[PDB]
Amino acid sequence: STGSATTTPIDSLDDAYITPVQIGTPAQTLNLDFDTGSSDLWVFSSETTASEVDGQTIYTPSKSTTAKLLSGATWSISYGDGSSSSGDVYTDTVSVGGLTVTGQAVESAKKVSSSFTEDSTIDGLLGLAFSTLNTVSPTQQKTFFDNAKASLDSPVFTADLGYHAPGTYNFGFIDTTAYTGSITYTAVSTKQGFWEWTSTGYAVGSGTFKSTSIDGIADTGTTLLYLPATVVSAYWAQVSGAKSSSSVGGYVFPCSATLPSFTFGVGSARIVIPGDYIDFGPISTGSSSCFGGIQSSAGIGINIFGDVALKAAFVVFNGATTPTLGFASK
Ligand SMILES: c1cc(CNc2ccc3c(c2)OCCO3)ccn1
Ligand SMILES: Cc1cc(C(=O)Nc2ccncc2)c(C)o1
Ligand SMILES: CNCc1ccc(Oc2cccnc2)o1
Repeated sequence: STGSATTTPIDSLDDAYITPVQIGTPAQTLNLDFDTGSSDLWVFSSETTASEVDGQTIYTPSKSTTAKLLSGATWSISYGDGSSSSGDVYTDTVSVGGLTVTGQAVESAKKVSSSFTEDSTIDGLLGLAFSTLNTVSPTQQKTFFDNAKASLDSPVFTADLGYHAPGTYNFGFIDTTAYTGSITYTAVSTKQGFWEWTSTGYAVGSGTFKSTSIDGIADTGTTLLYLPATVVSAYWAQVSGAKSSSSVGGYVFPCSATLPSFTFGVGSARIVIPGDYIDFGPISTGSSSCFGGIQSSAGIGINIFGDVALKAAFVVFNGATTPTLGFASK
């Protein structure tokens, strides 16, 4: 089997991407944030505290003839940015782009933090990291990909995120029309539960490539590119007026600037992020200071190849017996 679904930016800055997902019988379609950095499929629901729902579409398990309470199971998750959610668990039929899993754990939110309530466009998350990170207790649950894998034509999914435009998540096949050149595959460590790999270096604009190993994770659920402070300083030093602002929480730059590109290495291959992908617009409405899309990972504890990086590439998440990651230009 295969599946193919379009993923769409939630706003004009590509702050996150939503993909329609069918849950239950008859189908209830919710727009979920596919997150290769976490491993829980959770949704706003008829159980979510009413004051914490503000425009989201909710899953109502009592209206699904295939929903079953997973008795005694609870979940609770906190993401790197301070947001969080928690609740109980159902199993139900879940379909993405024509690919169906029966008995998928659908984690129903009883509580969500304020930034989830504030994102009316995001009805929940669909985790695509390794199932060892799933938070369901006392019986840990598998991701949608993990459950689908044996039925797929090939044990893979691909992320093809757009810049200011829709893109695609495919399951079970590699669309050879969606990228240019060849796909370069690179080793993955699953020891922390992430799609963790080592980039071979970077360049800023037209500058010479610096060969240096940068461990990090491929994370579709993180907006920005978070890299070591040395790398980030070298980037922003090429932008007149750019500075790290403690009050804003990162590097800012004059909105009048045209930004240089940023290249990262994948083996001997190179992925080029155009400068415009690094512009996250005014720090507050009407400001002429703009927020940078490359930020320091110092204090995160891990480097994160988030949407800013991934949307410059066609990315293969290869879930073969030994997982690997593939990157192609597009
Ligand atoms: C990246 C972007 C966002 C939301 N967008 C956004 C845009 C500009 C900003 C911002 C946030 O926060 C800092 C000030 O400037 C949230 C998380 N990562
Ligand atoms: C500003 C913001 C970020 C998030 C958010 O969900 N973070 C996030 C970060 C990493 N992985 C998954 C999710 C929210 C609700 O608001
Ligand atoms: C959470 N409300 C503020 C807001 C609007 C857009 C964004 O940015 C997001 C949202 C979700 C995930 N990652 C980044 O934050």
